[PDB]
Amino acid sequence: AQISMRLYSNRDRPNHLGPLALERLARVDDVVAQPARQPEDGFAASEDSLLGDVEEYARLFTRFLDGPVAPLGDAIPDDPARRAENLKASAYFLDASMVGICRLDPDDRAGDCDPSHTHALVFAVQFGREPEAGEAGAEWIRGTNAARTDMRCAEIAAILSGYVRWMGFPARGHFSGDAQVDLARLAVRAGLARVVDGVLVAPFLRRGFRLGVVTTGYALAADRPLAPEGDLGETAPEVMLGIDGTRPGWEDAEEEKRPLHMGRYPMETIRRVDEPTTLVVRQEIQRVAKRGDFFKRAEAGDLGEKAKQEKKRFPMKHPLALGMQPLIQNMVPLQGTREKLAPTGKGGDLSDPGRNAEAIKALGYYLGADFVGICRAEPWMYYASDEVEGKPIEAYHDYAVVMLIDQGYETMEGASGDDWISASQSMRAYMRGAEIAGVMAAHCRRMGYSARSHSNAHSEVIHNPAILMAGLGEVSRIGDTLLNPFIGPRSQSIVFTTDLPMSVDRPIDFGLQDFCNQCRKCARECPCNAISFGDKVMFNGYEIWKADVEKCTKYRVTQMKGSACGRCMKMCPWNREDTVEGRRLAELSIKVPEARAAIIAMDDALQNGKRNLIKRWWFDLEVIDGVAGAPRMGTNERDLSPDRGDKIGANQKLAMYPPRLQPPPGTTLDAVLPVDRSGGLAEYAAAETPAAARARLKSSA
Ligand code: B12
Ligand code: SF4
Ligand code: SF4
Ligand code: NA
Repeated sequence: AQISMRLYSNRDRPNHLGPLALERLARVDDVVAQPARQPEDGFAASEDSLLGDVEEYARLFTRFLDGPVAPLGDAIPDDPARRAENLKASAYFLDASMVGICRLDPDDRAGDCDPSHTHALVFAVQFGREPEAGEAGAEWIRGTNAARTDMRCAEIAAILSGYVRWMGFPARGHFSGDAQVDLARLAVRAGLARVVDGVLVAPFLRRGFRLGVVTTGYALAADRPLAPEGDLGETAPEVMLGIDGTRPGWEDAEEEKRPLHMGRYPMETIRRVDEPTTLVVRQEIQRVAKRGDFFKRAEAGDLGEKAKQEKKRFPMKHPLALGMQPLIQNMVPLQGTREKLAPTGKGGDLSDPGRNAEAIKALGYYLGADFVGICRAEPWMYYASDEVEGKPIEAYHDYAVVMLIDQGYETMEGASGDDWISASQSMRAYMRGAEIAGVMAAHCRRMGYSARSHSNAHSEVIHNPAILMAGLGEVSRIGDTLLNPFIGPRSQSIVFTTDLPMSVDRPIDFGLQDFCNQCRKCARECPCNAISFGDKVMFNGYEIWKADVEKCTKYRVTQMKGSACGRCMKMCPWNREDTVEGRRLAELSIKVPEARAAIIAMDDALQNGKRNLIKRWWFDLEVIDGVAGAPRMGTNERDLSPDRGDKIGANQKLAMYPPRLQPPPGTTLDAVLPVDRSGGLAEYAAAETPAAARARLKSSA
């Protein structure tokens, strides 16, 4: 039994308070400043180590600590208290461990800092868990924590400073690698740390931490420093049990009992199988032109004029997403190599693939992944041709390292799924995963093993079969999304392929096929009816619930009451809170088939998927012509929808686009292939049932 979960829900807790119970700490109005440095590692990092890679990505993010400042619109809220809450929530959303605000005095902006800056958003990121000595990959990680954590701080400072700049206010990010103000001094004044023997000590962050700061003239309500002496209250019973929905005081200690390479969720308790729960006929799977990605189809005109127009901006309507974009786009040149590499003898003992897998897994979790799985990168997982030159893509690497980034339950529980924070929920997981995989792929290359990552911005593999084969999800009704037994459908994946030899994981079986046969919630709640209410079909050689990717693409690119859409992730019953009750309801789903229908039905009865306005922390801002304003057309504020009735699965008719109905390999964005919807509808009426496939396959056995 895993006992580290929260006993208490955070459903009434606003996001600006964060996962720690900082409001229950002893505070005073001021404290006398005193010299102090940030926590540093206990050991130095060898040439076997990560260090050079996390320093490169910190240097990349440094490029975006300052930037162009948008014109001021008329929709930025005035209240410094609301601004504070929104910015603090923004920082926690990007996984700041601890956040605070303080006023800048003249002494701070007397340096290179812009002198119009009056306020500082201070935030700390806790050191990562490191492998114990003798565990695989320890020497990859030992002594890199300050730079790994500094990278993360530089990332968050870059995004948050750009978010404020896109709202019309000059803002500059600061971290150890590039600061114009005294970080430690502001960490104390903002109430994140105290000083002990000249080193910062923060409550709750027992592992050490590193700092980032965003200074700005954007006026904010300030916080107060910690009581400089004596017990702050960190172990009070309310904090220890986390009654307000916060991190239990025992969770750190319980966590450290598991090996780092196993992750935080108990995937070891999920049944493994040699073949996936759904049928995969490799000899019948054709490789798809990357020009068949319907975003690429929309870009090239295949879906009409409006989809073409909006393809570039649809996920970048919101200033927060616009803060992430420079990082997303400029990480692409660093994704890695396709040519074979000579082993360089760095990295310690790489002769045990079982140990290499553990080290890559430990490496992922250390860098902030939520799941890691390894499978082998089969040639049919690669696109046939790229979309820009049309040239063939090679199956150049042997293995795929697949990592899931949780999109975030609490933010989505306040959102509609298709409102102004949707694309920011995708894009956050997109850049965070691209970061992590860029760093790991780079470290594989340092060890002389070709490695290349595959981002939202540039992938040469299709993630979904790798998510399946790595045992991170099952085929779900949502269609082009796989569902994980602990975080449901609430994930964005990042992959990097490599030649580094690693033991592969096996597919998982947690009963989801039988569960989805009894559930229609995501299908019922989709704004454009893109999800199938019917049975699974055969599609390009594998069994799948085929969603209508044409309808979904047009909705995500074109709908004007939000930025993109991910509502089908919010509505699934497996989208649950990380509480004892939530894990138990998942356990029951997995272990007790006779209870699945009751859980499916009570998820609607208890009105799960209804919006929680406590959690609506973001501003509704649409950028139009480079200026952030109120939304032109409004804001999706959807709640639970009703029953399409008993016969919908027989009457819904969707379009599918297997390779036959796609642009052929070699086609480029320079060509236009209007989507053949009538053929896609007829195609899907004609699809083989998975049952017939198994019969037909059996006769050639
Ligand atoms: C463009 C795109 C979309 C498009 C169109 C996809 C399409 N079919 O053309 C629309 C615009 C449809 C889309 C929608 C969403 N998608 Co999207 N999509 C992409 C993207 C970038 C490319 C798809 C592609 O490469 N070519 C299109 C061709 C290959 O499609 P296809 O032949 O029909 O095959 C699809 C499936 O059959 C599956 N697949 C392919 N081969 C095999 C083999 C087996 C055995 C199985 C089981 C599945 C499988 O993968 C393809 C996904 O489109 C990928 C990122 C990536 N590199 O995979 C994600 C991605 C697949 N989608 C993702 C997500 C999260 C979404 C959304 C929920 C929105 C969001 N919050 O981001 C919705 C969900 C829609 C749904 N009903 O499932 C995630 C899925 C992660 C997961 N948990 O499985 C991905 C992997 C991005 C990521 N990095 O996490 N997006
Ligand atoms: S299938 Fe597409 S349009 Fe429908 S809810 Fe999911 S993301 Fe939104
Ligand atoms: S909403 Fe229901 S049918 Fe859809 S993926 Fe989730 S469990 Fe499966
Ligand atoms: Na739910």
